[PDB]
Amino acid sequence: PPATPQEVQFVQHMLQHHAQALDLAAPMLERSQQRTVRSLALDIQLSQREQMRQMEAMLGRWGQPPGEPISPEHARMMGMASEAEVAGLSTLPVEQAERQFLRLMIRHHQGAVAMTLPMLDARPEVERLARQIVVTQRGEIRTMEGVLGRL
Ligand SMILES: [Cl-]
Repeated sequence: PPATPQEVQFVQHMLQHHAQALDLAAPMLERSQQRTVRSLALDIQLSQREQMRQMEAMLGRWGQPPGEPISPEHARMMGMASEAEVAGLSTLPVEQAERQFLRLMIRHHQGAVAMTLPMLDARPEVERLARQIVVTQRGEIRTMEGVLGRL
């Protein structure tokens, strides 16, 4: 049976949501001199990309396009960083940019969890993906909260 419109939209939106994690990590790898922050940024890039590859494959199998872009207001509700917030990671003094990176990525991951919980009650591969997203996001949030506390 084909993926439902809700399942298709969920994957389309999550693929774009995950992509932003890469935009947030890039300035840390460019600017931070903290091995702690750099290590964490790399790890999040790798975990988000693994899930993006799964989402891309799903959309390909379903013969569904990528979503239309998310609107700024709706991106904000999803916990995504605004245009300005992402730019701050490149323009703010580095120590402030590191803290902002963690705050933005935490809020980002909280939005991902909140988008995903309703999908736990779905087509098996979507349920599996949803569970993986929630587990991974929650692990990374806990690490980021620890790092933010130690900075
Ligand atoms: Cl990749």
